[PDB]
Amino acid sequence: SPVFTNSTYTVLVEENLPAGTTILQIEAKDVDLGANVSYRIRSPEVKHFFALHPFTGELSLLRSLDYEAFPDQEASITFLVEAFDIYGTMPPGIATVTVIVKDMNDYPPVFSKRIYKGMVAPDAVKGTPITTVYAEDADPPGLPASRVRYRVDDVQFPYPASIFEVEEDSGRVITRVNLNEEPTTIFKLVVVAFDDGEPVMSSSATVKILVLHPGEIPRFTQEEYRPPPVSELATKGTMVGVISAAAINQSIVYSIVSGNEEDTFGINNITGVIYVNGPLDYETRTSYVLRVQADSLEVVLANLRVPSKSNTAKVYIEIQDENNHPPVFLEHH
Ligand SMILES: [Ca+2]
Ligand SMILES: [Ca+2]
Ligand SMILES: [Ca+2]
Ligand SMILES: [Cl-]
Repeated sequence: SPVFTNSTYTVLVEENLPAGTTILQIEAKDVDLGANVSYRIRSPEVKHFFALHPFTGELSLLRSLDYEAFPDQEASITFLVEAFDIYGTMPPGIATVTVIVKDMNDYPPVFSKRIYKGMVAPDAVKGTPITTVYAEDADPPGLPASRVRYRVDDVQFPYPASIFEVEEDSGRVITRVNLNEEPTTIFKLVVVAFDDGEPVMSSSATVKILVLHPGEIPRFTQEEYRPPPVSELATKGTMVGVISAAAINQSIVYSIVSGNEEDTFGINNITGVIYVNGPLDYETRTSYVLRVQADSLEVVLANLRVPSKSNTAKVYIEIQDENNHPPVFLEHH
């Protein structure tokens, strides 16, 4: 009847170690034979978690542990192990094992988007705001393991990382230095959100940054254009109204971006004059709302559109009924 070197074992085991990890070695001695002692787990309900090598006495995980999967306060498993002499003589030696599961950081921070966009001026001074990134951490709140911090990464795109920075706590992305870059360029800046858990986990996203002078994005003369009624009878080419913007050093190109799916209207993209393009019918349709936009030649020639507050407007077009002659009185009901 072997006797265990210790009559109880306690061991602390990190959650999320992989299947196979040896976590404890036990030992009993046969005082007579001094050899060939063998071991066995006696509490059959824990063969769900562990295996015990019959000759080495090494205990290992059959599956990784999960701290959060246990009832509150109960993240520990206690059980009996037994040791026999070579013959398997009855009663064996018996000891207690207690495996306590240590809580660990489970999740990385996750960004609200895979790709953020922003803009910056070619000559922007150090500290110009560009955009904010944001990540959340699924781990227990208020702990170092769910505390988010941001930084840039220079492994894949080192240059952007040298002209842009992100504030460690707020996730505001800003210019690191006074800029001197080419209008129309689009940088990819890689940002990383990391926590403060054991271990540390992180993920990353991309901020695409377009270089362009804010002043070279056109400003419409109005937010809402409300030209006079257009007659139901208007022939093709009749003028509806005219939109207009100014931009610094730029030719401007005008367009209709939505609301005109029937091609009932058209726009001269250079003059900004909106005209009747198809047939009109008051019974069929009495009013329209077009979304128009103004862009710089430079931006167009670069196959870009940049919709801002000021280079987008709505045009309200109201049709005039020409077949409206209600009678003097009607014997109605
Ligand atoms: Ca867990
Ligand atoms: Ca955990
Ligand atoms: Ca975390
Ligand atoms: Cl940074």
